[PDB]
Amino acid sequence: KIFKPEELRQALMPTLEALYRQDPESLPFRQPVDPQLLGIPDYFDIVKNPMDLSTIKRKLDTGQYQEPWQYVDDVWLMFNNAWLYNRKTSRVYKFCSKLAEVFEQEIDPVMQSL
Ligand SMILES: CC(=O)N1CCc2c(c(N3CCCc4cc(-c5cnn(C)c5)ccc43)nn2[C@H]2CCOC2)C1
Repeated sequence: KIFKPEELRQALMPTLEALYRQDPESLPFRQPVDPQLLGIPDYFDIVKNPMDLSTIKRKLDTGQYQEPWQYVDDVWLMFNNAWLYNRKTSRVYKFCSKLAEVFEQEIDPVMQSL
């Protein structure tokens, strides 16, 4: 079907806010990865399509999602990037796993409502 921009925003923005509310777990994901600042210059060799919470928020606010699954795909791109780049023992990897648990919990009832 057809989704209006504000219908998508009202439904999906709370699920994004649920990720931001995870502290410390959302902190590595709030801004685009800056490999030079972080000392990890191999990042863009490994992660070809970067994604983060700030970019998803902007796309939601600017109507760049036409369907809910496009938003879900970006959130999952952010997760899969972090599980790919970071080691299983690292903070970022474990924080990613926590965010994915929280997102799964919140997005399910929202998809039902849409
Ligand atoms: C998402 C992702 O793939 N990244 C690539 C790797 C990475 C990223 C962060 N960042 C991003 C800036 C904010 C941040 C905050 C924390 C934090 C805050 N509070 N606590 C308890 C932890 C941890 C990591 C990060 N560091 N590194 C590595 C460099 C050395 O450390 C690990 C992002």
